[PDB]
Amino acid sequence: RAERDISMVVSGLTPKEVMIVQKFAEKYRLALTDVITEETTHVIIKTDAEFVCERTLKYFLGIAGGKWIVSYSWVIKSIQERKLLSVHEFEVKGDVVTGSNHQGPRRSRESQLFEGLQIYCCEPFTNMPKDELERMLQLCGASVVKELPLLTRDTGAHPIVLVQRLVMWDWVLDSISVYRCRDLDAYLVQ
Repeated sequence: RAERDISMVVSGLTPKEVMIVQKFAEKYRLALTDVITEETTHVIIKTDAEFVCERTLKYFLGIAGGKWIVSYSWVIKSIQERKLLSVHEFEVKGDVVTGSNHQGPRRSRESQLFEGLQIYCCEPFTNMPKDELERMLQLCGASVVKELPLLTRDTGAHPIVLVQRLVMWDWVLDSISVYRCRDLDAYLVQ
């Protein structure tokens, strides 16, 4: 059961912690990039003691792609053991919103969402850029709607318009966080 060469990305880490991962990578010849590429296999992110992390773009992109989401602690502990530990016991269990009982990273990883849905991101967005939200959507199988009306581009699926038919974007984050297409009703603004 041998596979893929390890290429990591790092998330939610302070510059000092980033530097600690950079040297750790060199010591074990682990690839490490600044942005998530096609080769990315692991997203190393800061977690509390319960393997719960902060919601970041890479975390969502990580789950969307069924990647290994690993606690920075895997790095700190494999450094004090002198050996390259297995990532398994350090897999992120959830984020600050989900808590640790749903194990979304693992569910997404082992099972590998918006298949057959027509979704449009309405320009005004707070946290992340419209460009990356659409990237996330495509990764989860959504038919990303670039412009309204759909005209000949229409698949027949009643569009979902993500904001701030009309749905809060948190619907996307929550669905990815627990790797489950959530019920839209709770997120409709209109």
